This record gives sequence, C-alpha cells and structure tokens, in this order.
Amino acid sequence: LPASIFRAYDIRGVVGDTLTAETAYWIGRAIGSESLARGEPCVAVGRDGRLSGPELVKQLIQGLVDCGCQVSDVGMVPTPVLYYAANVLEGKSGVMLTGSHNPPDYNGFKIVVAGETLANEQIQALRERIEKNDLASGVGSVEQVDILPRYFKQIRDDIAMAKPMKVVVDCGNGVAGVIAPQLIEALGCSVIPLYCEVDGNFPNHHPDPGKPENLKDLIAKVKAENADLGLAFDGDGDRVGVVTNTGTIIYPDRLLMLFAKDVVSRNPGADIIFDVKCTRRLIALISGYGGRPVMWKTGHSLIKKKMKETGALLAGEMSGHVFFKERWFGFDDGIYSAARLLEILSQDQRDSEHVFSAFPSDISTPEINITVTEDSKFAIIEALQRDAQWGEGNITTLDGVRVDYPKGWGLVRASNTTPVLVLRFEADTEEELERIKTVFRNQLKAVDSSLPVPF
Ligand SMILES: O=P(O)(O)OC[C@H]1O[C@H](O)[C@@H](O)[C@@H](O)[C@@H]1O
Ligand SMILES: [Zn+2]
Repeated sequence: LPASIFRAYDIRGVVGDTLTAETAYWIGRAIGSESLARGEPCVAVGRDGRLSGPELVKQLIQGLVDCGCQVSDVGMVPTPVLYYAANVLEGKSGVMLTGSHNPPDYNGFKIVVAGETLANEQIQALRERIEKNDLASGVGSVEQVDILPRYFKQIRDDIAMAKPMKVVVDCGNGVAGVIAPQLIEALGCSVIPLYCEVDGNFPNHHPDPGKPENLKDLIAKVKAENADLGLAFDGDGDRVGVVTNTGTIIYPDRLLMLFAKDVVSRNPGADIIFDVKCTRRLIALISGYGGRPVMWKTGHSLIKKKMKETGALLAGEMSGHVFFKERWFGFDDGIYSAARLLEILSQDQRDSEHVFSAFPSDISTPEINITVTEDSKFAIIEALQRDAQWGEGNITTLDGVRVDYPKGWGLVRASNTTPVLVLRFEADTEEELERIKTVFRNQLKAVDSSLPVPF
C-alpha cells in the first residue's frame, strides 16, 4: 500500500491509482485489529454517495469481519450520521468511507476507534500493522442498521424554531440530499432544493462550500426567491456554508460567534475551541460572554481530540466544520449545525443579514496558498519557529506560526491535505494588513529567498 494515502487527519487516495479494492480490504483489517486491541469488537460502517462507494465498502466490511468484528452496516449516509451511529449503537468504533469535498474519483476513510478519532501516528500505525502482519483473525458478522430515521428524530425532537423560515439548500449532489432538505422542512421551514439529487459525478459544481464560486448558484437563488437564508453542504455533510437573505457569505469563524453566544449563555465558563485560521474577534467575543477561548490546530480529528481533552462544549474551524457537544455528541456535523443556526435565527425578529452584521468585522484575506513540496513544508515551518523575528506581538506556534498584534494578526502553517503553506491575515485597516503581510513576506524570504510570496 502507498504511504501517501495515510494522512494526518484521515486516509485519502484516488481510486484506480493510490486506492484500490485490495487496499480497502487491508485497511479494514488494520482498523478491526486496532479496535479489538482497544477492547471494541463492534464497528459501524458508512459510505457517502461516491461512485466508488459500493466497491470499496464491501472490502472495508470484509476486512473488519475477517478480524472477528461485529459490523453494523448503515449503508449510504452523511459522515456525521456515521459518527452518530458510533455514539448510539453498541460499539464506539466507526469507519466512514468518504473522499469528502474532493473530485469524483477520490475516496478514503475517516476513522473512530473506541470513541477516539484517529490522527497522525495512529493513522500511520494502521499502515504499519499491515506491513508487519500485526492483524487479528476471526469470523465476524454484519448486521444492517437503518440509522437515518433515528438521527432525524433525535435532531427534530430537540430543535425548537419559533417562526417559519424559507431556506435554499444546496447539496452539491453530495450525500446531504438524503436528509438535509427533509429535516429542515420538518423543523418548520420551506426548502428550495439546489442539486440535492445524490450523484457522485458531481455534474454541477463540486460540493465544496469553502470556495465562493461554489456558492454563486445559492446566492442567486436566495435573491430570486426572497429566501431568509441559504445553506450549502460539502460532499459528505460535515461542513456547512451560510449566506444571508441579501447574499452575504458568512464565514465559519463569524458563524461561530453566533453559536458561542448561544452555548455560553446556558453554560457559564464553557470552553470554546477554534482553529488558528479564525478571527481574533472570536477570541474577545467568547471571553466577553464569560467563556474560555481555546485556540487549536486545524484538522477535524485534532479538534475532536482537543474537545475531549478540554471538555469544550463547542468547536469550529475556518473550513466550516462545526462541532457541538452541548445538546449533542461533539462531532462535526453540518446538518445539525444548520439546524442549530435555524433555531437561533428563528427566535430573532431581524433578518439573517442584520443578525450577523451586528458583530464586529475586520478586513481579512481569503486563505492564501503557496505550493512548496511535501517533504519540505514542515521544515519551512520549523525554520520559521527557530529563526524568525515577528516584532512585538503574541506568538503562537501550536500550528505553524501565528502572531497576534494590537490591530491584527497573521498566520503561516503547513497544510496536512496538500503540499502547501497556508496563510491568513486580518487587520482593522488596510495599512495594518499591509504591515503584517510585509512582516510575513520578509520572514519567509529570510528562510528561503526563492520562496514565492503571492500576497
Ligand atoms: O489546512 P489543511 O490542513 O489543508 O486542512 C483544512 C481542512 O481540510 C479538510 O477539509 C478537513 O480535514 C478540515 O478539518 C480542515 O479544516
Ligand atoms: Zn466534509
């Protein structure tokens, strides 16, 4: 098996190339062996709506059963529905076969063993088990479980909308269309569907709400139908993107402000996690409401671990993964998050544009990406962490280097999904944004004067 598919947060490859049916079998065998080693024979399995789903899921399931595992096959479901299954069924282990927001031929595995989402050395440990033949052998079993209705009811029974809303829902032809439009209607909304037929060819736009290009159809429909809100889901339903009644894109760090207010109001002193890419305004906002702001590393699996370590009631990433523990289970779930957003907005007499515009705003950049190499990206960060001078500011090195200045901040870190450096800048003036950019530009050039600086 190729080493490149074993990534920091999960497993991901290209079907036909780096991820075959046989690889899926052996990955199943490794996960089943690790689950058993943690005392957990029961493993839930789900898949998204990708073309390669049926082929690879059978092999994944067989690998697990060949360890002696008891598999609960939940069929085709959103990622969070698989996480849900691993919280409410007998077993605390689960595997989701998904390639997330990537092009059609990509697939992969997001893995929970005995309650914990695997990352880093734990993901490599699976690859290492296969190489070593450190694998369990036994005769397992498979039971079909129809879990979607239970999930649907769980959310419906706990969300209380105070008024009706009209909402455009763009599924991007991903697996969210199996439930999101139906659930949102059941909450007391009317839903205008966009690309909600599940189709793994992704013939309209990629289900990647983090790019504004993939929200253009949603924004136009919101305006044309005079809708109260627009929602877009990524391919496997663990990410959500939001647009207001006037078409304004609400970035996830700003969504989190609304959610942090909600959660902290019922839970004084609650820990609230956000990643290094999120606005500093969120930090002040959480503290002002009496919560404890906890900045952490990018990556769904890393955020979920940090939530267990801190007891945080809510987490969010700039990528749109939002993780409710309060009233919920602590996993990232775009569908549940949409429902929580609708609950809050429905209790407000103002429109969604005005609810979000009331929070402070700064001037910010879109995520910047510089392509380096897979085998040099971490070394560039290490050199910055060793050598760099940032001027006066609060320096955080938990993920790359983030520096928080009086009037703004900057970040440079290595991506764990691509061979790139990722940067973000925010400040309260254009002048300050340029000052911080110049600091980072000069520090990168000090490490490697040939490095591109396309900001
Ligand atoms: O910045 P990175 O490391 O490339 O990851 C960015 C995003 O990738 C995926 O969408 C997920 O794993 C998210 O959890 C993460 O926020
Ligand atoms: Zn996703």
